[PDB]
Amino acid sequence: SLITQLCDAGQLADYVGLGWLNAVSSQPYLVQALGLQPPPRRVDVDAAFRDAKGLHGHQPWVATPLPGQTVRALFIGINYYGTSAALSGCCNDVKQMLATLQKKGLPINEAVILVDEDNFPGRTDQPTRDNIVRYMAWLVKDAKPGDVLFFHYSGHGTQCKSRYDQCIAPVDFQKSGCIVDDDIHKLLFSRLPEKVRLTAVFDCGHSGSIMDLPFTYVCSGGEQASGTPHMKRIREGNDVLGDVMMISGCADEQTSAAGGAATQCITCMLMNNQSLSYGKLLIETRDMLKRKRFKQVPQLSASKAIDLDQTFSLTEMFSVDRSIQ
Ligand SMILES: [Sm+3]
Repeated sequence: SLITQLCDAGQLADYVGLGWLNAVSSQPYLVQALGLQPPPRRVDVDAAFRDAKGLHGHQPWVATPLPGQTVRALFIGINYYGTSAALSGCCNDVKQMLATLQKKGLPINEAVILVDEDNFPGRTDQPTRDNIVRYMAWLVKDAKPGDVLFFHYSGHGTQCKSRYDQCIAPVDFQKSGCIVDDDIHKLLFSRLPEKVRLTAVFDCGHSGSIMDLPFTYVCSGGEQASGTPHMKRIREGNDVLGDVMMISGCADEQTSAAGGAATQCITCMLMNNQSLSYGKLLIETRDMLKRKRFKQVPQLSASKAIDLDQTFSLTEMFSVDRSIQ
């Protein structure tokens, strides 16, 4: 069962009530580039899954359960307090993400929140290298047909040397090193079975990766509502069985005549109440970003060529655009 009354397990967090939807900054914040990193310790997926066996999340709010589906979620926000790598807006991104999901009544069975902000209601643990890795394995490990997964990262993205690649920096990166995108892809995407939907939001400043995903679409300045966009194949081969959807920000691909963009994109998308298609919704989001003086335009990437005429959702399997090979 899912907890449906506030008396079941007692009082649950009202994140909207704490002002996390409308009373926090939804403006860009500055992300200073971390710079080149030494080579990371590569992920041992077996150890990751081993270390994930004891772990659980909690139900963050009551909502109406979706029949035949369970929802699990992992949220990671890192402000790197006290360091030269300090960021002002990453844990705040998680705040808005959490409030937006609540406001929309996404019925999450178990959530894990890894933030470095003190006294953050519902904080599970610190976003260390070992916690990010093991909780990533936690998120995907019990995935059965019908399951819905949600992943959110706000923090530094950077490049690191190989023994270059894109990588994200845990709060303890100084001591434990970064995590390469190859390993994130292997943990979070590669192990999903068929008929499992995942949405992953990566809000990391500069490193606008798409995590080795085969399909992408960038909603650049020249796209119009009265156009018909399609995803493109940008990588040969595919190791992802499940339905993975990734939201991130990149530089405009239109030829010309930092922090918080990916989070505004997915929150604006969700807060739009009118059941728009991926395509129409991305135009509106692109306009919102330009309005609020974001550097980035929205980028949708996926493990299949999504028909962008399909309605946007967090819970549904993809309708495939057969015209994309
Ligand atoms: Sm890579």
